[PDB]
Amino acid sequence: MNILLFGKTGQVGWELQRSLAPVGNLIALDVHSKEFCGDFSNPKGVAETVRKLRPDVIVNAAAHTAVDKAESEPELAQLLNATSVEAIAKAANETGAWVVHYSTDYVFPGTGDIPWQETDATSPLNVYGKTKLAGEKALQDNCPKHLIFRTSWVYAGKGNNFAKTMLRLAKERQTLSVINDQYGAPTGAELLADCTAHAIRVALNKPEVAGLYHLVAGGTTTWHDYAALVFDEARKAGITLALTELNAVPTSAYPTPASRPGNSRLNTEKFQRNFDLILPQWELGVKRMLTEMFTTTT
Amino acid sequence: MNILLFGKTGQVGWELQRSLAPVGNLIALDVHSKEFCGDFSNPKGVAETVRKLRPDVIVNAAAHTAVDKAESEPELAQLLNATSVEAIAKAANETGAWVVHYSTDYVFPGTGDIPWQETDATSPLNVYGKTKLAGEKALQDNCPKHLIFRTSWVYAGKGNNFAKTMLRLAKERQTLSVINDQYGAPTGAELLADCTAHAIRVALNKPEVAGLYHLVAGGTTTWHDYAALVFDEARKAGITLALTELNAVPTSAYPTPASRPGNSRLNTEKFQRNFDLILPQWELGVKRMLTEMFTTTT
Ligand SMILES: NC(=O)C1=CN([C@@H]2O[C@H](COP(=O)(O)OP(=O)(O)OC[C@H]3O[C@@H](n4cnc5c(N)ncnc54)[C@H](O)[C@@H]3O)[C@@H](O)[C@H]2O)C=CC1
Ligand SMILES: NC(=O)C1=CN([C@@H]2O[C@H](COP(=O)(O)OP(=O)(O)OC[C@H]3O[C@@H](n4cnc5c(N)ncnc54)[C@H](O)[C@@H]3O)[C@@H](O)[C@H]2O)C=CC1
Ligand SMILES: [Mg+2]
Repeated sequence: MNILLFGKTGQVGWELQRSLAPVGNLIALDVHSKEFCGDFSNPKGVAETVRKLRPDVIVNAAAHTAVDKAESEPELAQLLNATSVEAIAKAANETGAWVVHYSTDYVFPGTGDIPWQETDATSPLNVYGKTKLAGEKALQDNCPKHLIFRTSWVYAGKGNNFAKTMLRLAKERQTLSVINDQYGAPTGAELLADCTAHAIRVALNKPEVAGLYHLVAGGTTTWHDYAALVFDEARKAGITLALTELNAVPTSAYPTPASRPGNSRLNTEKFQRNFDLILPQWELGVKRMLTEMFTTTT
Repeated sequence: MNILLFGKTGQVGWELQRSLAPVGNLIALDVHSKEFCGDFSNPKGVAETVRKLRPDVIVNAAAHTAVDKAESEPELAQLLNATSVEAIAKAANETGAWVVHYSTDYVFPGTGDIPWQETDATSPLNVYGKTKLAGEKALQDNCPKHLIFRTSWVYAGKGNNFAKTMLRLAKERQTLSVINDQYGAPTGAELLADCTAHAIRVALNKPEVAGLYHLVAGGTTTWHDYAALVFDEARKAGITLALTELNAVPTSAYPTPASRPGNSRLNTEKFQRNFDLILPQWELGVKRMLTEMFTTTT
């Protein structure tokens, strides 16, 4: 069967290019796709594309993902995180195609301790969350063969990521400051991509799995504890670090235009039992990307 | 369920560490595994390990893979490519576990033009092939819940590979010589790993899929044409190359201790229809590993 992937160059998209390749005949698009429209600024054009190809499955990894900039341009975000999602949803539903789509925990507020469930009420704390909410609701109302994967703290080894930015700091600096009161599970693009591939093959066989899912690596940590592991990992690999002092700091002390939740924890029991898949502890995925970065035959 | 992977540090193994992680609880071993035996020099010890854990699925990516050295030490190869495969097979069969195992086209002779099929007769041209034959036959006779994936020209982006070795040459040299009369499909460790993960999930549900499979990327090329693509890819990415002259050369003109087949072509229709998976053209996988190597955020 035919699979159409939008957002092929993103973190998750680049991993989907790999994961979806054996599952069906993959057509991978992004914004610059010359010979096919992959620019979510043209909701009608991504519809046309979806009519032009007729896919059995659409995997959407494109989005407006700069949360802070979104506050300054809620319009463009709306277009990318909702308008084009509806346009692709309705078109998907013209042909009975499945639509796979990623969302975010920014759809919930904040209240430490408890992991959010799919049955929990939503009240988006910032713009990103809002437009993405509009996006999943739109998918929900226009295209019943869907899989929405709500995720959080996504990283990949290709391209910039938290680990790397922190490592640049740790090379160039002696003391460093990082949030220790935001809680979640760093989730690999590898894990996302692979789970998607399997979930597609179930859904084709069991249409009842359609719906909304929480999808993250297991466990929970904070940015400061995440950074500590990265530091330690790098010390263990022989990366010399200028860094001598690592201090934990509250969220508030340093500005971000759009608010971040203190509680990005997500319960993923729904996904685990509906797909019979395992979601490994967050550390595995991070240590693996760190090794790949450190043992770079080159 | 529990998955046990031997050969976790190899090309295919490193990709299996990722691909198998959502499929079940993964225990990943290699030779140096301190707290568990993963050294195929101790066939009884890998048996013990397999009894110590009781897996539902065993994925074996460990092997003696230095074909030329094998001619000088057919004994050690036998141990790694057959003896330990039988020991793990018989133990697998004590508990009804599935055994997944990789083999090679070196199991066939040579006769250009036609792709080898699973129903074709085998006559191994070198030691590697022989011990690996002993390995699959042993698996075949001792453990009926098996999946043998015969593959060829395997590469990964981590660690040394043909692309890289060639690129080192192309940086340091002006003229280069490479075989143009050996035919096959370079097959990515990514493709291998992902197909394995899916094939496991079918086999658990449809035990009749058990058996021997040809598994390679589609198409066919030669080392010289493969190297040309790598050169071109790198020229397209801005890698400056000293290389000015690229000459095709026959196999014979330059020595290898163990013989290489002129015909590594493999027909993979069996795998495609039994698993309902797609096997993409070899170029995709190579261009992707090249991009990852070239766009190395670092
Ligand atoms: N990155 C994160 O922390 C998280 C991401 N997610 C979701 O996961 C999904 C993937 O995220 P990433 O891979 O991190 O995103 P990314 O930022 O790496 O990738 C963004 C993708 O959107 C594409 N894009 C940008 N503008 C576009 C336009 N005008 N038209 C079409 N495509 C355009 C980019 O080209 C790229 O392929 C998105 O749904 C995202 O909202 C969810 C939770 C957190
Ligand atoms: N590499 C290739 O061109 C091809 C490989 N294959 C098969 O694919 C499989 C994987 O190949 P690669 O990932 O390329 O292999 P590799 O050479 O990258 O990995 C070899 C693996 O065997 C392990 N190993 C070596 N000695 C061991 C010992 N004494 N005990 C336990 N493990 C030991 C290594 O530690 C490593 O994990 C093997 O079955 C191989 O024969 C098949 C066709 C071609
Ligand atoms: Mg990778």
